[PDB]
Amino acid sequence: MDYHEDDKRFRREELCREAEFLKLKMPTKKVYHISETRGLLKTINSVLQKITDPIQPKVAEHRPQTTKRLSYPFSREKQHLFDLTDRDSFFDSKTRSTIVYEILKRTTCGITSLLANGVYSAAYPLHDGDYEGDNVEFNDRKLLYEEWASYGVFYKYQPIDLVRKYFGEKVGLYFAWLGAYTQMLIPASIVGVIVFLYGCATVDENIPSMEMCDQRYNITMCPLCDKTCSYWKMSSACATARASHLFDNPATVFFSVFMALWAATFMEHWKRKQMRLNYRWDLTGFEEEEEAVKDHPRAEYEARVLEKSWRDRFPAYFTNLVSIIFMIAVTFAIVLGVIIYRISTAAALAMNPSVRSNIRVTVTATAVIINLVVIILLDEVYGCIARWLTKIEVPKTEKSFEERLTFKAFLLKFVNSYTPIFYVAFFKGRFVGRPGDYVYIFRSFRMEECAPGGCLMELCIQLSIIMLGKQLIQNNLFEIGIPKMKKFIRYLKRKQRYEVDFNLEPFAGLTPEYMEMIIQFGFVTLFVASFPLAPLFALLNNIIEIRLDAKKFVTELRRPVAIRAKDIGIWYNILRGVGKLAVIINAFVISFTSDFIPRLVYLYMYSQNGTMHGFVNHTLSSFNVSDFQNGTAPNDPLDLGYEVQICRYKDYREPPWSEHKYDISKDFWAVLAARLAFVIVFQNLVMFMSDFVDWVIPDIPKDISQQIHKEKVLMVELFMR
Amino acid sequence: MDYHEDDKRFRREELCREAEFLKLKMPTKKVYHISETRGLLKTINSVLQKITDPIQPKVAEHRPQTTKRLSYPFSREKQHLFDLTDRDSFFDSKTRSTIVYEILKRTTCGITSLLANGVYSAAYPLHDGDYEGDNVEFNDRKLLYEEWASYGVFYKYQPIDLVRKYFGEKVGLYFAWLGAYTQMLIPASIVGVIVFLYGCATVDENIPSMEMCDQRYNITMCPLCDKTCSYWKMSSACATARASHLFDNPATVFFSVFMALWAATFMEHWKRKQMRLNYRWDLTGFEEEEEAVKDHPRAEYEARVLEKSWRDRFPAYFTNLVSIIFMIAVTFAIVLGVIIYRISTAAALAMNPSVRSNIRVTVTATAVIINLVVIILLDEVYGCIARWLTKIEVPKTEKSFEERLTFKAFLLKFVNSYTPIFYVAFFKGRFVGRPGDYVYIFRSFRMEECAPGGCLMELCIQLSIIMLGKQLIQNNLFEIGIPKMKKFIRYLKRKQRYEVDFNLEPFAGLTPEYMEMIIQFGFVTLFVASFPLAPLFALLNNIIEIRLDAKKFVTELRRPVAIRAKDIGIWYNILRGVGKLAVIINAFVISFTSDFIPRLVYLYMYSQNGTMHGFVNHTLSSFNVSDFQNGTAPNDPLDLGYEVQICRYKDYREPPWSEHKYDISKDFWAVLAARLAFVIVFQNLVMFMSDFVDWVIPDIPKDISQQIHKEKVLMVELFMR
Ligand SMILES: N#Cc1c(C(F)(F)F)cc(O)n2c1nc1ccccc12
Ligand SMILES: N#Cc1c(C(F)(F)F)cc(O)n2c1nc1ccccc12
Ligand SMILES: [Ca+2]
Ligand SMILES: [Ca+2]
Ligand SMILES: [Ca+2]
Ligand SMILES: [Ca+2]
Ligand SMILES: [Ca+2]
Ligand SMILES: [Ca+2]
Repeated sequence: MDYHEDDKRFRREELCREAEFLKLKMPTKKVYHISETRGLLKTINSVLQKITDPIQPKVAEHRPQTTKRLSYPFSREKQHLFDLTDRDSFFDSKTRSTIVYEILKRTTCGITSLLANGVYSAAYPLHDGDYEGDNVEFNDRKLLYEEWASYGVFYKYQPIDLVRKYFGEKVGLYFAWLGAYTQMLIPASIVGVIVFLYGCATVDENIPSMEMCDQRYNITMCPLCDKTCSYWKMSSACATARASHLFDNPATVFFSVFMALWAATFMEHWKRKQMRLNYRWDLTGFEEEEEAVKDHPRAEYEARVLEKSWRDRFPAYFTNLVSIIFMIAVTFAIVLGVIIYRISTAAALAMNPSVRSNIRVTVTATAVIINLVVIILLDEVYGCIARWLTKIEVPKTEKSFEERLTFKAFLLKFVNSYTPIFYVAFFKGRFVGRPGDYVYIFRSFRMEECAPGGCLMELCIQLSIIMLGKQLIQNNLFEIGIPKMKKFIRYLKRKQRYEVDFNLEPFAGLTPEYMEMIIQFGFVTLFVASFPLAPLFALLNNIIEIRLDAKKFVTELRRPVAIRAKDIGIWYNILRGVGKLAVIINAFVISFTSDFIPRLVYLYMYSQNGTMHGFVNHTLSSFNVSDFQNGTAPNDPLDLGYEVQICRYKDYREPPWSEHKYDISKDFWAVLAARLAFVIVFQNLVMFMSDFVDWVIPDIPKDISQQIHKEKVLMVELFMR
Repeated sequence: MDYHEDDKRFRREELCREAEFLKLKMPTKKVYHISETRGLLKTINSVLQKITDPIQPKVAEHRPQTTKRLSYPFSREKQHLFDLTDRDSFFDSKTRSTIVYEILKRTTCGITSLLANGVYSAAYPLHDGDYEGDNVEFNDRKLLYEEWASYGVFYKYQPIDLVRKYFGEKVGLYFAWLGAYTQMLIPASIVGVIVFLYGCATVDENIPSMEMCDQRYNITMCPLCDKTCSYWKMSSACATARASHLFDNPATVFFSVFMALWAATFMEHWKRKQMRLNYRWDLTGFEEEEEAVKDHPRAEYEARVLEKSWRDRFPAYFTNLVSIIFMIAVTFAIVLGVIIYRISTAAALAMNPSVRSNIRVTVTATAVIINLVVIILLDEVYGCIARWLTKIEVPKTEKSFEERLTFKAFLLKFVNSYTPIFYVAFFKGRFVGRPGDYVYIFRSFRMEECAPGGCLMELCIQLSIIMLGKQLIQNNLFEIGIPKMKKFIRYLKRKQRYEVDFNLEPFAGLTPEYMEMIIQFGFVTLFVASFPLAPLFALLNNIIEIRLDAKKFVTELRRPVAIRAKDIGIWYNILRGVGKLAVIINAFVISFTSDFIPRLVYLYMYSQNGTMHGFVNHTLSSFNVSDFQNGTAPNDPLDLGYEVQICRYKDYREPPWSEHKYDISKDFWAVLAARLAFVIVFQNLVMFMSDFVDWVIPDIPKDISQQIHKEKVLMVELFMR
């Protein structure tokens, strides 16, 4: 109701008696530090905490606690450790909670140790009040709800200063990074939409697509499966080629280069914005060299080692390596099983009406749904096992534990999210053989063939499904519904502020949010040469996500402790690494799965006339149907208006009427050399461009540096006077 | 003789009267700062300078001047700004000279401005005394001469602390970097010698070299020139192939990878050593943001702009770009002229005894000598023009001027030093055509053909000549003789210390020394896949160079002002960039000029038997001598024991008895694809390995950080007590 209580100790109301004694001595050991009050609740009982005014300077002066001073050159209050202040209430409640948390966790007895032991089942600060109500006291929580956490203010700049003041520099840094990411995604989305519009405009005049779509010509392709399917006409995939043209053209290559430059520019812009926010909030980077607080399990391990009698973690490290390798192998095996799923389901379904008319979408849709559900469960399981792996290695400090767990979880999430996309982009229909000599996995299954029109369309469909159904629909819906579902379950199985805050969901951390954003960034950067509009989908998802996260923080979760951070941490390194890998991934996508290199090679060496006419005939090689290997020919030749004597396919192999029939032709080697040369040139040039963009743009803006120098001069002048 | 004089103003003894007045007011404006004495010399007159004891704390306290304090935990005197001291003589004479230089250059009137105007023709501090003599006072100069500057102490560690104390942190940092470079080059030299020994041992069992050396077989090669030369037997270049085998093999590829890793490790080791030296000497990185001293020409330009009425340097920038492009074009044109030199000289010489028996060495030796002399003169001219280019742009501060001049000079020196080597390695005999269709430069000259045995041997010979005759013999001899020559010229056209120091050569700077070392590093790293023993030659040159530079500093040059530096500066960035480019250069050398890829391709696709037999026949293509283009056949067919009907050559072209005779074969495209794939794989893997080496090794050693933390704790404890 009405008080100034600064923290909330919560314990299970009642060996049971032995555990009760532990919580009777900790408050006694902090009686002279913090004055508490006991609340005899009705359900589980709860304990209040209060910090007195004199204790504030004693603990606020233990470490440098900058506070805004009186002088304000250029309307900027000076931040000084301890110069002069008054009114005995200038501390923000977040700062009071942070000081109280320092007092609790610095005790010898530690709040973390007893929380782990289970004597205390909860501990949190309180919100300033209710975010919604009738004529409420006009707290900062309601201000954030109305001004920042509403879905109707999705277009306006977020009050980042108020967010940092209420929740701390950590959540504030996360939201500032999210806003900068969305703002940078805006122009990239515009350019991608322009590229897509250019492709749509040019699709009608595309010579290869027109040649593929010509129904006057009769081009018969070999079957994509042994006996389930038969010969198909090249014109049957006219829509696929026209759709594909919108995703591979010179505009797409230009957009890939533009997105590499955009990633570099976004990195530089985030560096500058982070420096600006540090100058605005706090620039005291001096901290203990991991000597502030030590991990209690680490302390117990050290005590055990000393009682018995670094580098003793080797069995843990080997276990971590083995577990990670096993996880990656399991993910690859699940991908292989999904591959085997599509082959068996397609063959069985065709043997059965409407089922044989929708074999493509029915097999692909069910496979996609199965993969998405399986990898959701895999993400949960791998997060838990990464928790365990980081626990067993026993990091010395909490910061190292968070660092290593974040690295492991990001690696596992990267593998699970990008394995099927990498497979479809590179290795889907590449390792098969000629129609007379196929390759079978487990000598029972023909592995995989690209859909009529190439595997680029499949990659585009997969990317669209992943970034719309999963990242935009399923993920956000799960985020909204999981806290509500758990609250409803808890309910199934006036009021004081501490009680209502206790009913709120505990804060989990910024790791899942950063993980989602980094995965989306990887989607935007790694796969953009073959798929424009990825920045547009990311922009829409981020527009929803800013308000979703703000609402979750304001209304659902408990108030975090609001510890200090000046950097996003390992996430910047992860972003830089993903951006660096995006250059190689984009180069390989353009060279091997884009079909752009073969068109250039044909135009500049085999065109003769100098145009693109005859490219489809050039890329298609003839095969004699009589050379099928006794059980691979179509079970029922359709015989639409003829009998197939020679079926066409695209492998760059010499014709049956040659001495070296079905062997790799010179055109294959020339096109492969062109692909490799383009990969080399693209990678080197894009890396040089990114390095140039990094080098030209200064890390710290000159204005911030000059303002810092002027502030230091003024502060030293005041100090000596 | 005997005094404590701390600086030496020197002026031309006598508008002349107007200039004399300028030097009469500067000492008056510093009478209260520095007490001078006038020396009425006999030749040109000279002025002494002295700084009093009270002025030392006034100027030493203007900026943080750390001095070793009394406390010494772990035998380490504490470095503090101003805590307590005594004896009134604890300042080193180098520190006294630095303080005096600060006093002189901070005056408004500035010593730099009047030195530029010409009123003062010289200004320097004095050496502690004579480095050699009979029962001399045992100064630090003689200690450095005996202990560090002698050629007989080439094997011992240099007294880097004494060098830094006498000459300052700048020369000390240069010499520490040189010593670390030599120490790192030692193991690399050992591994390279081992690789060379492996090649020498294996050369007898090399199947391709044995096949080339077989005199039983009769393989006739097409002439390498139109009419000057005739058909030659493949066995005539047996020595060339055997010598080449020592420079291209799996050991050479392993050594290229090892040298990439070694460059990364050397960068990390230098970073750690630099941090250690900073901790030992000075860690006060706080300095003015280019606000300490402004360039006098920049001030004059700003005053002119303000009187008339950033980004006004655009005509200067355009001039700089045009001049740099013109310089690079001139260097490339000189390379082209050297190319045209060899063609014309070879043809003319053969038309003439002994001349026709030594056409190869005579043409190549004279061409190499001409190129070396021309590029020496080019280096001098380009250094002067880079001086002018940096002057015209008017850098705001001296540090920016030095930075930009160093960048321009390094770029020009890189171009001049590496243009011929790059040409010989990549573009020498690559752009010629088939024997029936050659390509002529200016339609008068057949451009260039690789010597019998490949262009790898020519590259190895060029590298050996460059790193032995030029970098080791010519460069060191010129360094030793130029100061002696100038001193002898000055002489042709008891004594006080200032006079003898005046006779000494003025200090030029560390830029030429760093430039030589960086060029040698580029030689060691960029071209090492095709040439082992490069680290060995670099190690020998550095062993000579350490003592040569020490002797030059101790005995020849005047004592530098000994300004402070904590980093080598732009040279670290240049080294990192050269190392990064070395990966790509090594990959291209291995793939295109090493002949390693074709051997693998033949062994794994065309070998059949699985061995290397028949590789030489595979790489050689037949040509019908009747297809010469009417003036390209040999003028005099030698007819040793037969008449040539078909001459062989290596171009991967189909034989005359085929329908597509002389066209590019499938083997050419396959080998090109293999080369490009190897380039991609090598570049990516080596970049990842270098990044891993950088990431694993911490930049600052933990010992230095913990010692700094302990020192800070002790200092704060003493400060509060
Ligand atoms: N989404 C999606 C997928 C699509 C398509 F985009 F067209 F719908 C096609 C496809 O072959 N695969 C997809 N996911 C896969 C996972 C493992 C193996 C193959 C996989
Ligand atoms: N040194 C050296 C050179 C050698 C060799 F090593 F064999 F001696 C061979 C060679 O063709 N060239 C050399 N320098 C060149 C500069 C420009 C053009 C060609 C050049
Ligand atoms: Ca989401
Ligand atoms: Ca989220
Ligand atoms: Ca930068
Ligand atoms: Ca030298
Ligand atoms: Ca030198
Ligand atoms: Ca490092």
